[PDB]
Amino acid sequence: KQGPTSVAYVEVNNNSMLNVGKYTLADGGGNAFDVAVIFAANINYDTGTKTAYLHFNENVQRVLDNAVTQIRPLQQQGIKVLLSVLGNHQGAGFANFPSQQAASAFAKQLSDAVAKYGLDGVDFDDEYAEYGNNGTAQPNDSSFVHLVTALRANMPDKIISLYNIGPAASRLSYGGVDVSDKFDYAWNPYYGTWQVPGIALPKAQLSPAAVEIGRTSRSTVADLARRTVDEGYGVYLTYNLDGGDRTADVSAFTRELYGSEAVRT
Amino acid sequence: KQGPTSVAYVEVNNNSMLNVGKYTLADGGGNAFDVAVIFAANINYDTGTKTAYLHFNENVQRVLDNAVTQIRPLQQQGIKVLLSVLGNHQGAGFANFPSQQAASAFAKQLSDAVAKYGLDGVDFDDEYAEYGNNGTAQPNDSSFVHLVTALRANMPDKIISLYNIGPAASRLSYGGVDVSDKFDYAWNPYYGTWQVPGIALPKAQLSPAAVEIGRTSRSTVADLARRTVDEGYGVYLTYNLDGGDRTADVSAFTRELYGSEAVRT
Repeated sequence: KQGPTSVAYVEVNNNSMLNVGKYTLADGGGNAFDVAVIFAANINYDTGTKTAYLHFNENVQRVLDNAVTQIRPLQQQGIKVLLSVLGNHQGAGFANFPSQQAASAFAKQLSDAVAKYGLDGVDFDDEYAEYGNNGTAQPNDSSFVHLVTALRANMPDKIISLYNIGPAASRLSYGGVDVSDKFDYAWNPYYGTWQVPGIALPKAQLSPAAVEIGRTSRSTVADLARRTVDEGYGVYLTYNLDGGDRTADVSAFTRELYGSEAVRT
Repeated sequence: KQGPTSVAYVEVNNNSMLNVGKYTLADGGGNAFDVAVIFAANINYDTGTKTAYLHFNENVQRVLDNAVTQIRPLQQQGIKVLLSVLGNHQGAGFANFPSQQAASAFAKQLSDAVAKYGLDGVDFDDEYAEYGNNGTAQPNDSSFVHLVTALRANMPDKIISLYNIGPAASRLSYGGVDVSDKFDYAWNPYYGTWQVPGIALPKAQLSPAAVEIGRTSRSTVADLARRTVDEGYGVYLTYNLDGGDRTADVSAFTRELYGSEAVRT
């Protein structure tokens, strides 16, 4: 198995994390997917105390509580498992924590969950935060820097990634500190398109291609996988693998990334 | 019961539409809520044929199929029931239909569902469409105008509303036709804030206030309800009523809108 790291996002409200493990390379026998992401936990906002807090809906909680059966098998098979976090429409986002302390306390919340559930990392998706809702503040220039810096420190050995989207994505440097090097991956959030993330990570850690399995055309899936290889990028983001027979969709990119079609079990 | 029309959005993936009916005015005995919205159906995109189509997840389908038990009781009690539609991250939105025909065919899809399930109208939420995803086109100036014009015609007697947000919201006039007068309501999409929609509807048809039940502070819920009355607006948007005991949250706005506290049954 030689080739770009492929990622699979799974919407746990509707599908099992286990499906990520059913796809292997017909030739290699290796995993078709290298990283699986639990989509997604939330950053809620308590209007009473004006504080953000981490929240798991019952579906996310359910998979976490069943790590032995929902996550362990993936990890034993070699697949890393991250927990994605996104701001709801409550007004709290990754770019509007009022201070290092506010930012640091939430970082601690993320670490304690990773440690507790034995996850391999955290993924940031500043997509629907809706800054200003419920009296929250608009983005500032230090919130994200404080957040990431604190998170990297709490867990120096785990993966921290981010979708290249939203306010937070463009606020990577505050004062004289740039947190770009603190991330392990960055991916294009626009499915079915090619868009090189503007963040300073080496090509091996970037995913300009993004596809939605079962939605984006197979021809487009294959062209973006080929383009990833041609241009020398080392990551290929995939989104929304469900429980149906997606073998053709998967093969569309494994042929290009690893010169092998895929097989479902 | 005299006062602004209050609206309740219910996320059917997690809660019953029926809860909207459990709240009545302690004094009046009238409904605490006048309009209930099923949140939400989707506008999907078929990349094979490059056409948008209406999609109901199993939860939305489940409530529609059970109209006799999930919707009828609300309507018999006097509550109107709308179906909200939103563009996924598939690339198809209300502002990017390639022609009157494309726009008209989807309008027909919405009408046939309203007619089939005996709904009282459609609500447009151009919030997460992600124009350009999967090869779709960016917004244009006629898509929405064609869409609404066609929809109003198919169902001249039903409610058509929209959240004041996204590309579509600002593309209300194409050529010499303005569709603002074709809408019955327009609401602020930003929870916990006051923001008068910029669309040309009379105050009686506008909701500058928007709150999320159980999230936005009760004091803010009460202040925005009072402000609605002070300034003479006739609608008050509420979002995400669940199955818990939200009596205090509800009363926070009924006291202001109708001079009565609410009661749950």
